[PDB]
Amino acid sequence: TFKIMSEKLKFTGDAMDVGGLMIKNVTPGTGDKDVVTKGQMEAFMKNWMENKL
Amino acid sequence: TFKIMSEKLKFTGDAMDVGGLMIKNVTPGTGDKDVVTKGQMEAFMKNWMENKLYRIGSYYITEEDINPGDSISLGFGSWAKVTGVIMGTGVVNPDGSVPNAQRVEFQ
Amino acid sequence: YRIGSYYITEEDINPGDSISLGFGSWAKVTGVIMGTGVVNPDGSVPNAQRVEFQ
Repeated sequence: TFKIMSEKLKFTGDAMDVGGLMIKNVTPGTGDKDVVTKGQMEAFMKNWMENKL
Repeated sequence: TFKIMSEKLKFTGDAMDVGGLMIKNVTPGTGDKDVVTKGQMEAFMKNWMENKLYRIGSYYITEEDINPGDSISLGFGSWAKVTGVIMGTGVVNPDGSVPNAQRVEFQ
Repeated sequence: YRIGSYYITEEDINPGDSISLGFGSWAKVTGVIMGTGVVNPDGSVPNAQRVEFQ
């Protein structure tokens, strides 16, 4: 962990990682691929295209 | 911090966070519940729930109900909406009386 | 077919800003019937197809 960040040497705006942070567990904050699934549930099941639409 | 940093032990993909990050105010990246509100307003205020729009549903619940989206004021609509047009503009109908249509006029 | 009371183009910044917006005349009729057929219910010959002018 320490050695890899040494070659970075540019972390000034906090993390600024070159990856995509492909891991997270829960919360409406950092968004995983479930945001798209969450969006279509809100759009179809309960907000826009409700039952009998 | 070192103990919890060693506790996760799964540092392989650079950062490898475990937390949920519940301290934010406004940023182009991580967003609080405000991002949910932004999506709904775009889809409701100007996207789907347009002013004077007609919505058809099998449930007898208003759009402001807890079960429905629960946003904006919902009003019942009577009759259908037809685009403005003049009957017999091209004289296509033979032996037909010329009909006159008034814009924004209901009759 | 999309119906809205706002005089804003579908591609405009105020509208959804996607797809091409075209004026639509009359109301959309479900494909299966065309309306007036027979005084006593017998049914006339309906029309079908999309974009077809008949």
